[PDB]
Amino acid sequence: SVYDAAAQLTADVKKDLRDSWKVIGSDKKGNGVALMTTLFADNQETIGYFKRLGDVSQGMANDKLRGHSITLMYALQNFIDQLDNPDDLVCVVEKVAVNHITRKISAAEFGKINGPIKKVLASKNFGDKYANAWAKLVAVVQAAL
Amino acid sequence: SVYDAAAQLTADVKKDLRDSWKVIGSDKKGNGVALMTTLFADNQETIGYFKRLGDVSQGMANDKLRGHSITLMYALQNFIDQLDNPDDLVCVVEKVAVNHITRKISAAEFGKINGPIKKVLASKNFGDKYANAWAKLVAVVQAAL
Ligand code: HEM
Ligand code: HEM
Repeated sequence: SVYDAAAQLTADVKKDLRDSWKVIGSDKKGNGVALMTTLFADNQETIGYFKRLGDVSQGMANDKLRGHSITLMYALQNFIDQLDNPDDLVCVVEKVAVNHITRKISAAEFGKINGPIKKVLASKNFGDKYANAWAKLVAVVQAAL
Repeated sequence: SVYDAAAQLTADVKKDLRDSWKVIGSDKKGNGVALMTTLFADNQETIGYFKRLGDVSQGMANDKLRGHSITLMYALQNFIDQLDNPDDLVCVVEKVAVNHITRKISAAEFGKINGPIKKVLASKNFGDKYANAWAKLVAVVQAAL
């Protein structure tokens, strides 16, 4: 299942992920927090999963939130670095999914991160072409949930 | 406290962490697994915490262990990248600590990673000078458990 979703990561899709990531991933703190704040803004309900973070409206100034956002970017950094070896990409995606399964986060719920990503990509001038590429990466994780 | 431990990361200590990581962090999969396998060999008692990984003796062949080992290396990557800003290094360390606290991993238990790190370092021509620099870093996390 996860392997089949990985099959969707074609040569062109991978090229767009590595290219857009060369920019998005150059500022993990900034872009990471931008992602989380956009998620909470567009889907206020997802906040119910982050009670441990406290006052998330403080954004960047919130140490717990900032700490979480930076760590999230390194998960994506991990996935991007494993794009050329489906075997490693899968074992890594399944590792990440473990804790989200325990948190009772469905695939549909996880998919809500697509909007935030699309917006963050556009702030850097990356059109739908890149947005679709990333939706395919998120789909690999969703296949594991 | 974690804040006083982070202050222990002096100029030369940070330089030694960067120089050694430049080599170690080159092969995250290889060194990551060597690290986990050495831990299980020198401290069989810690194996009980990794029941989910299955037969840990399979090493590289065990997909779960490989997924875990790689991800671990990205956590170290994260720490290294935050050495410039103590504030960010702290929120990132406390973040990682959370799940370990939930697993009831004590500071003393966590410190057992120092042995494996020293060995991997030596296998790459990095002696006591660097092993101690990493022990300092590890202590930062120990101060948050
Ligand atoms: C691009 C997608 C995402 C990535 C790469 C990602 C990555 C991570 C990582 C690496 C962690 C830290 C390790 C762990 O505890 O599992 C984490 C924590 C967490 N994630 Fe995800 N995540 C993503 C999306 C989401 C979404 C959409 C939700 C829920 C709406 C979610 C909820 C959580 C929660 C509740 C935590 C714990 C936060 C805390 O209390 O510190 N994640 N995630
Ligand atoms: C360099 C030292 C270490 C670092 C940076 C580190 C980092 C991590 C990371 C990033 C994860 C994945 C995310 C999560 O589930 O929280 C993890 C999982 C875990 N860590 Fe640590 N860890 C280290 C040492 C240890 C030690 C010494 C133990 C045990 C004595 C330990 C026990 C665990 C366990 C049981 C898991 C869950 C594995 C699973 O079920 O997949 N860790 N660690």
